[PDB]
Amino acid sequence: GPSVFLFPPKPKDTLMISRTPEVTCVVVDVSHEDPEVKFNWYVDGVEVHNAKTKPREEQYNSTYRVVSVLTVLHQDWLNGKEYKCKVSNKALPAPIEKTISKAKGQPREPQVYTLPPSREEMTKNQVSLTCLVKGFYPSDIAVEWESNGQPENNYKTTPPVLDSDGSFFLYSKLTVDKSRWQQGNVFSCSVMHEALHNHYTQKSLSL
Amino acid sequence: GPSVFLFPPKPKDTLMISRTPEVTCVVVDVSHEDPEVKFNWYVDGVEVHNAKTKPREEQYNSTYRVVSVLTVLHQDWLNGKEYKCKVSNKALPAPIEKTISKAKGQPREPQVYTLPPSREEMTKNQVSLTCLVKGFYPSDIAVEWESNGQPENNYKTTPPVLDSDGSFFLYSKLTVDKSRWQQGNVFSCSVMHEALHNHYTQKSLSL
Ligand SMILES: *[C@@H]1O[C@H](CO[C@@H]2O[C@@H](C)[C@@H](O)[C@@H](O)[C@@H]2O)[C@@H](O[C@@H]2O[C@H](CO)[C@@H](O[C@@H]3O[C@H](CO[C@H]4O[C@H](CO)[C@@H](O)[C@H](O)[C@@H]4O[C@@H]4O[C@H](CO)[C@@H](O[C@@H]5O[C@H](CO)[C@H](O)[C@H](O)[C@H]5O)[C@H](O)[C@H]4NC(C)=O)[C@@H](O)[C@H](O[C@H]4O[C@H](CO)[C@@H](O)[C@H](O)[C@@H]4O[C@@H]4O[C@H](CO)[C@@H](O)[C@H](O)[C@H]4NC(C)=O)[C@@H]3O)[C@H](O)[C@H]2NC(C)=O)[C@H](O)[C@H]1NC(C)=O
Ligand SMILES: *[C@@H]1O[C@H](CO[C@@H]2O[C@@H](C)[C@@H](O)[C@@H](O)[C@@H]2O)[C@@H](O[C@@H]2O[C@H](CO)[C@@H](O[C@@H]3O[C@H](CO[C@H]4O[C@H](CO)[C@@H](O)[C@H](O)[C@@H]4O[C@@H]4O[C@H](CO)[C@@H](O[C@@H]5O[C@H](CO)[C@H](O)[C@H](O)[C@H]5O)[C@H](O)[C@H]4NC(C)=O)[C@@H](O)[C@H](O[C@H]4O[C@H](CO)[C@@H](O)[C@H](O)[C@@H]4O[C@@H]4O[C@H](CO)[C@@H](O)[C@H](O)[C@H]4NC(C)=O)[C@@H]3O)[C@H](O)[C@H]2NC(C)=O)[C@H](O)[C@H]1NC(C)=O
Repeated sequence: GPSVFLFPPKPKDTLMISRTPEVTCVVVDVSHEDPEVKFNWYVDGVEVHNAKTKPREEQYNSTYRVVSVLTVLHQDWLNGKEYKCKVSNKALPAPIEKTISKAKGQPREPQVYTLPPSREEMTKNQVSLTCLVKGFYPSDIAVEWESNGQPENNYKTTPPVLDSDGSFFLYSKLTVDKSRWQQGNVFSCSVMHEALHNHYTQKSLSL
Repeated sequence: GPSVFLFPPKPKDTLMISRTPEVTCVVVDVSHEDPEVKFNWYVDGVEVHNAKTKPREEQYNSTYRVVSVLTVLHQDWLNGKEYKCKVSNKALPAPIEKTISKAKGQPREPQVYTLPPSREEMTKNQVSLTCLVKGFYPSDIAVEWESNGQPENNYKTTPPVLDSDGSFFLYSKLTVDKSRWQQGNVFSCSVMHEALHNHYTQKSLSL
C-alpha cells in the first residue's frame, strides 16, 4: 500500500521572517488501480484549507508520487503548533495520518565559543578553526562561517548531540590555509537559533 | 514476513585483543505463532558454527525479537572478511541473507588535537575541554577521557563526520568544574583506531 512521509521546515526558514517555511507531505507507492489521493491538513487538530497539492507524478517503478505543501506561519511553528497530514486513498483500509511539530520543551539559548587551532596543528599547510555551540534547545539550528563579509565554504558541522543536561551541542570546523590564519585575518562563526536575540549571533576568531 | 538486520562489532572490541568483538544478526517481525528461527553463519562463504542464539524477547506490538551473536576474530574483521547471516523461518518462502564487513579502503591515522576552554567560557561554573580528532579512515573509532589515570564521566563525543577529503573527523567534549581546570590538573583524550600504533594514542591538556 502507499506510504506517507512528512517533512518539517528548514531551521533557517522559521527563524527569518523574509523566508517562507513549509511542511511537506509526500505520498509514495500510489498504485495505478487506485491513483486518486486526497489530502486533509490540520493545525492543532483544526482543519486548514490553504495547502498546495501537486499533480501526481508517475515514477520509474510504475507507482505514483504525490506532494502537498502547507505554508506555515513562523510564529505558529515556533509556538509549537502541530501539523497533521491526513492522506486518503481507495487502496487503504483507513487514511494514513502523520503529525509533526517542533520538539517539545523549553527553548535554551546557545552558547557560542570559538576555539583557535592547536599549536600542534600549525605544522600543517591547513588549520582547523573550531566553533563550539552548546547548551541549546531544541536541536534545530543553522551554523555558518564567513570572513570579511564573504561566506567561507570549506567547513563541516557535526549533527547536534544530546548533552547530559538535556540540551544539545555541536561543533563546526572551518579549514583554512595556515597563511590566511597567520596573516591575522578575521573569521566569524554565525549561529541561527530561535533562543538567540534576533535569532542570530556571530563570534569572531583571529590571531 | 520477518526482517533481518546485521550489525558490526563495536570499534573498541576489534581494536583490543583482550576484548571480544561480535557480529549481531537481529530478526524482528517474528510471529507469536511458531517464533523459532535458525541461523547459518559464513565467513567469506565458509560456514562457521560458534554462534549463539539469545532468548526470545517479545515486543510491545506482539512480535518477537530474536538475536544471534557470532564472535569474530580481530584480524578477520580488520582484514575485511565478509560475514553472512542466513535466517530461515517457516514464514519465509526462501531464507533471508544479509552480509556485512568493515568499510573498504586504506586506513588513515587520526590526528588528535586538544583545545582548551574559550576565554568567554570561563565565566561559567563548568568549562569545556575539547578533543578534535580528524583525518581518520575508516570511521570506526572510540574516544575516552581520563585524568590522574582515572576515567572521567562527564563527556560526550559527536558521531564521525565525513570531511571533504573523504576522511572522517569528530570532536569530543569533556565538561569539568572550572576549579579543576584552574588548579592545573592534566586531562587526557584517549583515541583508539586501527591506523594508530598499538591502536591507541593519548593527548594531554592542562593550564
Ligand atoms: C518507487 O519510487 C519512489 C520514488 O523514488 C524515485 O524513483 C525511483 C524509480 C528510483 O529511481 C529512486 O531512485 C527515486 O528516488 C520511491 O520513493 C521513496 O520511498 C522511500 C520509502 O520506501 C522514501 O524513503 C524515506 O526517505 C525519507 C527521506 O526522504 C528525503 O530524502 C531523500 C534522500 O535521502 C529524498 O530522496 C526524498 O525525496 C526526501 O527528500 C526530502 O524531500 C522533502 C520534501 O520535499 C524536503 O523537505 C522540504 O524541502 C523544501 C526545499 O526543497 C523546504 O525546505 C521545505 O520546508 C521542506 O519541507 C527535503 O529537503 C528533502 N530532503 C533531502 C535530504 O533531500 C526518510 O526520512 C525516510 O526515513 C524514515 O522512514 C523510514 C521508514 O520508511 C525509517 O526507517 C527511517 O529511519 C526514518 O524513520 C522515521 O524517523 C522517525 C523515527 O523515530 C519518525 O519521525 C518517522 O515516523 C520514521 N518513519 C517511519 C515510516 O516510521 C524514508 O527512508 C523515499 O523518500 C522515497 N523517495 C522519494 C523521491 O519520494 C519508492 O519507495 C519506490 N517504490 C518501490 C516499491 O520501489
Ligand atoms: C514491532 O516492534 C519491533 C520492535 O521495535 C522496537 O521495540 C518496541 C517495544 C517499541 O519500543 C518500538 O517503538 C521499537 O522500535 C520492530 O522492530 C524494529 O524493526 C525495524 C524495522 O522495521 C528496525 O529498524 C531498523 O533499525 C536499524 C537500526 O537498529 C539499531 O538502532 C536502533 C536505534 O534506535 C535500535 O532500536 C535497534 O535495536 C538497533 O540497535 C542496535 O542493535 C545492535 C544489535 O545488538 C547493536 O550492535 C551490537 O551491540 C553490542 C553492544 O555494543 C556489541 O557491541 C555487538 O558487538 C554489536 O554488534 C547496536 O549497538 C545497536 N545500535 C544502537 C544505536 O542502539 C536501522 O539501521 C534500520 O534502518 C534500515 O531500514 C530503514 C528503513 O527505512 C532504512 O531507511 C535504513 O537506511 C536501514 O537500512 C538501510 O538499507 C539501505 C540498503 O542497503 C542502505 O541505504 C542504508 O545504509 C541502510 N542502513 C542505514 C543505517 O541507513 C531500521 O531503521 C528496528 O531496529 C527494530 N527495533 C528493534 C528494537 O529491533 C518491528 O519492526 C515492529 N513490527 C512492525 C510490523 O511494525
